[PDB]
Amino acid sequence: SGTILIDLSPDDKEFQSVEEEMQSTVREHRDGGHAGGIFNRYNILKIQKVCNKKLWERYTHRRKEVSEENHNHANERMLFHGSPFVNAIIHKGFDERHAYIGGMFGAGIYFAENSSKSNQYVYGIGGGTGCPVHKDRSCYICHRQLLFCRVTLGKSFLQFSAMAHSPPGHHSVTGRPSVNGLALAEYVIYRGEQAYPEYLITYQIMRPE
Ligand SMILES: NS(=O)(=O)Cc1ccc(-c2nc3ccccc3c(=O)[nH]2)cc1
Ligand SMILES: [Zn+2]
Repeated sequence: SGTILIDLSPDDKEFQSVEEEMQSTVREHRDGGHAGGIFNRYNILKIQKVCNKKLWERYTHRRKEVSEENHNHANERMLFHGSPFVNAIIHKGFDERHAYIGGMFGAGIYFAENSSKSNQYVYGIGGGTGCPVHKDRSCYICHRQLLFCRVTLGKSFLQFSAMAHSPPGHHSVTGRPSVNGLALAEYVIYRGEQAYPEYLITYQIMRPE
C-alpha cells in the first residue's frame, strides 16, 4: 500500500490536541445511544499518524485544483470519519466504495465535527449489529477506530436540515443542524481525493458513572 503508521506518544502535543478534539466534540444523540452506545467520553488507547506519499500527493493535487477554483481558498477542515472500512481507507485512500449511498445529501463521503456522530458508523449504518465479538452497539470492551481527516470543502453548498456529483458550482455540501441546537455540522464530499486520513484513533467508549 505504501502506508506507514507512526505511533504518537501521549506526551506529544499532537497526541494531546487530537485527543482534545475527540473528547470535546462528544454530544448526546437523538437515538438515546442506540447506534453508537451510551457514553460521555472515551478511553483513548492509541493515536497513529497515517503516512502515505501517494495518497498525500493525490490529496494536495486536488486541494490545489479546488483552491484555484475558489479564490485561493481550499476551505480545509479537520473532521471525523467512522466506517467499517477504516483499515481499507488508510491503505488505499477514500473512494466511491466508502460513500454513504443512502445519506441525506446523496451518495458521497460523509464527515462530522462531532466525534460521537462518526462513532455511530464504526460498526456500520445505524451501528449495524454492534461489535463483532459481543453484538453490542454500546460495547465498552471492544476497541473501536475513527479517522481524523483533513478535508477540502472548497465552496460548500449550505443545506439547512433537521457516487453523486456535488451541486453545480460547489465542491461539497454542508449539513447544518436546524432542530438540535447542540449538534455540530456534517459535511459531504463527492471525490475521494478531497480527504486525507491523517490520524487513526483507537479507543473505547466509557460507561458513565
Ligand atoms: N458507504 S459505506 O459502505 O462505507 C458505509 C458507511 C456509511 C456511512 C458512514 C458515515 N456516515 C456519516 C454521516 C454523517 C457524519 C459522519 C459520517 C461518518 O463518519 N461515516 C461511513 C460508512
Ligand atoms: Zn464487544
